[PDB]
Amino acid sequence: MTTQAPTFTQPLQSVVVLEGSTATFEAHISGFPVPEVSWFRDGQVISTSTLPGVQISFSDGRAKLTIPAVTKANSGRYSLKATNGSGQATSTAELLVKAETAPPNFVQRLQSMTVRQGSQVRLQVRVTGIPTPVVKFYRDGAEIQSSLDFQISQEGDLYSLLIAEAYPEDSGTYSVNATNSVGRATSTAELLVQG
Repeated sequence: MTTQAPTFTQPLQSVVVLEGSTATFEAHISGFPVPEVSWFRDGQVISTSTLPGVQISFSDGRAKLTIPAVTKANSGRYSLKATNGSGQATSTAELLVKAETAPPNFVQRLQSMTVRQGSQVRLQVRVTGIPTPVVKFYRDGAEIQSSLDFQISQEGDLYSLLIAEAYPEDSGTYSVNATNSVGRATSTAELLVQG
């Protein structure tokens, strides 16, 4: 129960949290008298006003800072100052907020099919990915340009290559390629038109 400068028995930890999830900075501080605790983020003092919804507690030498819904703006370098009459102790980490992403995933893949001549062929895929993938069609390896009766259309995550009337020359290997900043996915199918 004698005077002792503040010290960090448990310092802060640099954390990578996904946006939308909760984040928590905690630290165990010892020093008599019980030090005063202040939180900081990039030079600005942290309170309920600076960062809304934040929760700060100090119980039994355990200081904790909790952000319920972390956003991209909540990132930066966080510091923790402990102060009494005998000295000052400061621990610092930083919060890294990565936006939620997802590699391209073919919910519905291309299906190889054999049809008669003059029939209507519909090649269809449902692609998911964050950020929204760049979906490109390919015929025998070459990129397909949206022709008139060889049309490529999109509705949300659904992509369709509609052939009005299929002919034997339309036979080949059709493939769709979806790429974004986190991955690449491909689907491939063979089409055969008989006459």
